[PDB]
Amino acid sequence: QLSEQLAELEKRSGGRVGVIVLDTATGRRIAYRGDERFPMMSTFKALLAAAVLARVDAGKERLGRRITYSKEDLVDYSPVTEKHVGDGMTVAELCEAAITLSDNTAANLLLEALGGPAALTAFLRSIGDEVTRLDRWEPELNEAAPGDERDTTMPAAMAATLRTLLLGDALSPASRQQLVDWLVANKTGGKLLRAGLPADWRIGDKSGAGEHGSRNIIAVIGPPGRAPIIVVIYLTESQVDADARDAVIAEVGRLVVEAFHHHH
Repeated sequence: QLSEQLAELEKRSGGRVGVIVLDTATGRRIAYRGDERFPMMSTFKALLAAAVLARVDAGKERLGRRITYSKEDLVDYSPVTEKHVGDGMTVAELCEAAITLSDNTAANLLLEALGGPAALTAFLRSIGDEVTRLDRWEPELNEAAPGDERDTTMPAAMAATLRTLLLGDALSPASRQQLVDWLVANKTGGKLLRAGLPADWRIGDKSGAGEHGSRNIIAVIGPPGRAPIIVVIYLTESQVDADARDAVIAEVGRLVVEAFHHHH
């Protein structure tokens, strides 16, 4: 059955696997290690953009505000921000770069505007997420040390938080649509879930990678004629190489989505 398939993939990986598939209309789920902690890595950028939009909703932030910065602020993996030292970038451009190209300096600039990792965590508490925590900046938050609860979530919490943000009322309708639009425009990690879906299925997603053999993805998927589903998949402490880790996430995603929809 499914749990046996996942345990076998987990043992082939040498690591820990966590998954939630959640029906946003019914709350029905497939869960595997749903109550354990895993590192968020770049999937936190989805929550960061949500927090920014919530500040916009409240009149405390402006998507057109231009932020300036220097070459000395750039960290690893900053493909967009490294091009705009001279002219700056708007909050919206930074949100877009952070989600769609996983730009790390863009995430750090938005985190700074919010007030830091503690301010993002306080936002998540404010919307009912008691578990998820951000402690560090990019790229240190990708360390994924075993047993380290910094910068982690639980799959069940991430999925429920995404349900609240994308289909609840924590954000205005306009901010909700903007957040979906950025996730739909994501350009990295397409091997992990998008490659496996029919072309008429809608998907917004954000992937992450880290040390200690870690890889993950979060997604909102709209099947035709169906309520959207939230998929969150984690792998950490894995012992296989980067390509095998991608393949593990992809096969988990194939199995769990099929199992969820073949609920007959």
